[PDB]
Amino acid sequence: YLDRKLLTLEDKELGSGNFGTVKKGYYQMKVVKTVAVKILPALKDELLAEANVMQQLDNPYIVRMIGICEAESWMLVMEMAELGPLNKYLQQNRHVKDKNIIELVHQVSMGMKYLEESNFVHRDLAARNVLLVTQHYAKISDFGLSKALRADENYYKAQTHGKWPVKWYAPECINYYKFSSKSDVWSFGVLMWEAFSYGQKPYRGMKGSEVTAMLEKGERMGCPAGCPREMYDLMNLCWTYDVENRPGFAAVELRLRNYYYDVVN
Repeated sequence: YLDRKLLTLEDKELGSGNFGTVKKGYYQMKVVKTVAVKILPALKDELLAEANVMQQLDNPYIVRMIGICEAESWMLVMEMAELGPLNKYLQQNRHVKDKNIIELVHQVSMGMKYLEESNFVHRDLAARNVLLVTQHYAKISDFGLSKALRADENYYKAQTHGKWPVKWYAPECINYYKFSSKSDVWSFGVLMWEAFSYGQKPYRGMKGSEVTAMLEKGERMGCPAGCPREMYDLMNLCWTYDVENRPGFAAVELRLRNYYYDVVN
């Protein structure tokens, strides 16, 4: 738990949604640290579960949680990623080099490799949820739909089909409500497309049911302009319909590791 007196909140609103709003601030530590504060019974239980997941995670490519504070509203204090979301940054900076995209995409795969090792499912892996510390440093955020996998289960089964980002979801998520690390691999493939399309929305002008109908026909999104063939090959590899033949984050990270080092050297 954190002290409200040490936490200094600013009027500058970073984000806004159904939960409430995300505002910029700075918490007084043992040197002051710039923070992004998520400001809010259903929403309160969600924020507490989101905090418990973030507390269990320790990786340089995962957004770090400072702690929780209860005052004017329930607050989730997390580290500030100055450059903001990946999709919005690329939308405002179309001149970003292809090598720089591979670098940031590989950083997400390293962070996702950790989540696979820690046996955690993200369930909301999109370009909007990838935050930039700098132009060459990316971190994974929004653990609101994230779940800690059971010791005996390799997947998370959801009872109800609530507010879900359909366009980033694997076929087993839509059809059987099953969420594994390989389901996040499919989401990573969509994330890759968004990154190489410079923050463009996937399956534009299409409805959730139309996306499902497209994927059943074996149809996948086209290669973005300027995106290398090897990176688009990995996208389709992530977009394998059957969960069994779809690669894990260890294989996806390695393919990205070897290709990024091939571009630089």
